Amino acid sequence: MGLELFLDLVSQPSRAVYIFAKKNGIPLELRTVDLVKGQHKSKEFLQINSLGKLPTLKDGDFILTESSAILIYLSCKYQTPDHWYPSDLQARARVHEYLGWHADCIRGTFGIPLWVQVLGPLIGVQVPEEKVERNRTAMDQALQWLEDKFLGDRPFLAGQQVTLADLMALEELMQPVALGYELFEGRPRLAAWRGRVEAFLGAELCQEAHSIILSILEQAAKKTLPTPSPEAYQAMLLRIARIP
Amino acid sequence: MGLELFLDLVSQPSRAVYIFAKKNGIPLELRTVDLVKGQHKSKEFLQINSLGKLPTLKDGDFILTESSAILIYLSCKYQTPDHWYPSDLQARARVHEYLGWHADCIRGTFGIPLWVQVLGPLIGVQVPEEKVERNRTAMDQALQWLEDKFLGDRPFLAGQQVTLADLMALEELMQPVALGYELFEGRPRLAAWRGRVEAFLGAELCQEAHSIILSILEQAAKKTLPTPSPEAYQAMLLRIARIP
Ligand SMILES: N[C@@H](CCC(=O)N[C@@H](CS)C(=O)NCC(=O)O)C(=O)O
Ligand SMILES: N[C@@H](CCC(=O)N[C@@H](CS)C(=O)NCC(=O)O)C(=O)O
Repeated sequence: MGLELFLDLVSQPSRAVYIFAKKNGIPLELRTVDLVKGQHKSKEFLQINSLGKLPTLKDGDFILTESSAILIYLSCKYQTPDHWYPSDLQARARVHEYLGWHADCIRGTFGIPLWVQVLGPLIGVQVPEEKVERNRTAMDQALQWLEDKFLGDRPFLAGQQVTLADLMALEELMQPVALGYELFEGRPRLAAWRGRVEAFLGAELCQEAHSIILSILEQAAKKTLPTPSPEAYQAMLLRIARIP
Repeated sequence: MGLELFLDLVSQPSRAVYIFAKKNGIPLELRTVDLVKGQHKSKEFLQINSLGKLPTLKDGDFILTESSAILIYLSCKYQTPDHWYPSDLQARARVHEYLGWHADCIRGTFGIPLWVQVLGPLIGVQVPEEKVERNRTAMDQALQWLEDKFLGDRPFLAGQQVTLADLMALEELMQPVALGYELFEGRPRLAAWRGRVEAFLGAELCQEAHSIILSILEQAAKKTLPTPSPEAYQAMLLRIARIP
């Protein structure tokens, strides 16, 4: 089986998967890949995943990418609790729906702050104020939608109990926070849903799942951060180039 | 049951779903919503889907959005052929993985041309060349990935037979084409994959699923296009504002 999971705990979709696996207690070989360094671009890694993206899971000689795909697969193969990924048609539909919306309106919008504050200047590139602002108004714009649409009255985005949907959302949301953005400030619903999940995941897990990222802003200050490889240097420029 | 599907055949995720339902022959009440007009923003529609996005399906009093979520749900509830959404763990994982990647690298990048050429100017807004270019190089950049990563040797992105993965990709791909972008030009693998799918879907269905969009560029020239409502006008501004 081997079952290895290549990931960097800085990447949020990496934490989401790492957390699910850990909490459900699934044997996994944690394969660290310094993203900031450019290891996911190493010839060796590309031999594992041509896309050079994290996280990617290798079960046997079957390599799979995409936290969602991974998360689901994992959940299935290991028959983890159903509340996680309900077999109920209506219930699972609600999960998928959020994941879809998540990829459209959450992923890629809530990761920008790290670029603006860390990765961006790491290679000398400074993000234009316009986008920096445009980004944040975009964020809360989406935080609200998330709040009264998915969260609404219920306790979770996908329904009545913690679900993959939550693990993704919060992990993705925690990034800006780790940079000093308190998106929960004036959103009791959010704060409460967050506090809820954190509650269900246990301080220990979360306390370690995060660690890396809440420290990063510092290694940034103190220049502990590694110099990106040219292959990562290029990927970085691309991503920054697409921040609207 | 009622089972109604609100959609505009201009939106690609709308076609994808409309096609699947049609091809699998699933009773559905086609509920047209002039996107360009701004009907998906009509107080009435919002009573149906707060997000004001298309397509959305209403089965009973259970309203669900997101083509993927929809597609899957539909496929399940109506026990349509398995090749579509394989129950095989490894096989379904491959689907999900593409859908994930699709939402990241396909959706939102291949729809831009219509904005640049149609919707943009429709409201007086002209898209900057930079982005117009940046966009296309981004497109083929992704078309390639798609080509040698998902399509690779095999006949389909998700595996050996047509799958939701394909229905999404091609429907999303067809847009730029409909505007005059032949993304299949120097990509036999693609063209061939396309030709294959088109083959499996039957000229009739596809000939009607498209119609609307291949004519649009003209109603644009001839000014047949409706004046967007201010609620659509604002939506449009936002989207255009996020074209990097
Ligand atoms: N949709 C994928 C996206 C993965 C992704 O983009 N990961 C980042 C780390 S935060 C990465 O590997 N970036 C480098 C690259 O893709 O070139 C998922 O959520 O699993
Ligand atoms: N991720 C969703 C996106 C749906 C979407 O953005 N649809 C467009 C039509 S092409 C729309 O409704 N735009 C108006 C808006 O969202 O304000 C899906 O693919 O189902």
